[PDB]
Amino acid sequence: DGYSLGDIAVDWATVRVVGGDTYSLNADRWGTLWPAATAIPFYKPIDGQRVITYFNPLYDNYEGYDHAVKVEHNYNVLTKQVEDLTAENESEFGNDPVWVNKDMMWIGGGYLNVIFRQNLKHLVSLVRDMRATAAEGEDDGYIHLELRYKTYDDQANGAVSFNLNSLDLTGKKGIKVKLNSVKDGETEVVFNLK
Amino acid sequence: DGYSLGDIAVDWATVRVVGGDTYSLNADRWGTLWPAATAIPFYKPIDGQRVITYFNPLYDNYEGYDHAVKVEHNYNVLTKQVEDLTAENESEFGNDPVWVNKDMMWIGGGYLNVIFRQNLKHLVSLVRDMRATAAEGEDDGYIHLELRYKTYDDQANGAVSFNLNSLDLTGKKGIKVKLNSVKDGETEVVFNLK
Repeated sequence: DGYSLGDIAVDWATVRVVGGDTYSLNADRWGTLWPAATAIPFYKPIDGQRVITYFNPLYDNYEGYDHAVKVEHNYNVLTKQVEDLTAENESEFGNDPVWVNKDMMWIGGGYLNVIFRQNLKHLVSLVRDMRATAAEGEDDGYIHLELRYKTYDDQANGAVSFNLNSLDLTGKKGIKVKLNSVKDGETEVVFNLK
Repeated sequence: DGYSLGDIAVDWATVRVVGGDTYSLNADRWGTLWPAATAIPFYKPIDGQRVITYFNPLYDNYEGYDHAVKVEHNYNVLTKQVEDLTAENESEFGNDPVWVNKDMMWIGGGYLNVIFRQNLKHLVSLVRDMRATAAEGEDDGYIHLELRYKTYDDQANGAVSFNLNSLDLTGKKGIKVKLNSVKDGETEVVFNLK
């Protein structure tokens, strides 16, 4: 391609472990990234860990990988599943009013990616009401999830990635995510799929 | 805050020119950024230019700015308005089937931000049908836009930012954006606002 050695790029990715301490990154937009070089040789990879990865792209189609790069930073992102909300845990997740305009939420690489302002004592969850009462998805064609934030002893920050591959999107128009906005109360966000 | 000199961060931002070659960045998530230092002293700022900015955060609440930082890179992003589609220009914008899963679109800092895979001979537009026939927004409460891509002499790449402040969101549920997907044909994307 047209790359320079000075150039930097970023993406969110999933770490794939090759052999002991050798790893590749499966990036949402850039695809698979082989670390031909690195500024962090003592980085300990965990299979399935989501990260924000900063890297200098070098080549394309390198030994079965979409790109070879020099990794500069791998900031670990909290990696979680969609959790079923039941009678047993209905009160466990909280619902603090937390969302502002500088928060950002999107679907990439099979995950719901969330960043509250910056990555630089709380519980953040993505839940699905499976209780007897919940017939909301029934009669609209969307999967209904809710993002829940909870504080302990008192301004939200951080980043999280929720694996969405536990859901069945067959005959579904998409996914809906309910947010508790600080100013606007409960609001909906609609993700049409395909 | 808890920053290191080794740390890097990224955001999308709007350049604000202070005096000749001195500038600040108005970042979608991080807020206003003062360049206390830089790795690009010969960078020529243009007021209103949108950029992807890479920077090392240093301080908070520095002289009226939300942060002081060292700027590392400012990759210029194509910056455009929402264009009214009329009888005069109906055929001017094209509609190539272009969208894939590795493309990404979101609203940040008053702009519709689009990146086709990577920033590393085409026309990309965000248009609004103002022709006599268009009564689609009438009777659903959303503003209806369409993202249009066009090639000349034959795989989409790049990044663009569309200013949305020309639109009136009063009594509106949000904005809808129509995409031409390669696999799925015309598809809708829904942005609920507030």
